[PDB]
Amino acid sequence: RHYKNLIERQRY
Repeated sequence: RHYKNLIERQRY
């Protein structure tokens, strides 16, 4: 269901 990592990390 995709990897939200993309944001999950940019917000870190």
